[PDB]
Amino acid sequence: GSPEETLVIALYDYQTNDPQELALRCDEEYYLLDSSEIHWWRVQDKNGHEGYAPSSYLVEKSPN
Repeated sequence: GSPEETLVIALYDYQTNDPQELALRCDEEYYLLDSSEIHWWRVQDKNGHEGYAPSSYLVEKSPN
């Protein structure tokens, strides 16, 4: 139970001002797309919104 794609949780409320970054909410989670990364982790909201998200300000939820 861990197909490349997974979910993440934003530790802190990180608000952005660009369509490249995705607005994050504390306690909220998102759909992880690019995890192999080295640069910026892509995330997608259940609302169809996507953007970059600091991997440092979140943690892998990993479904059991």
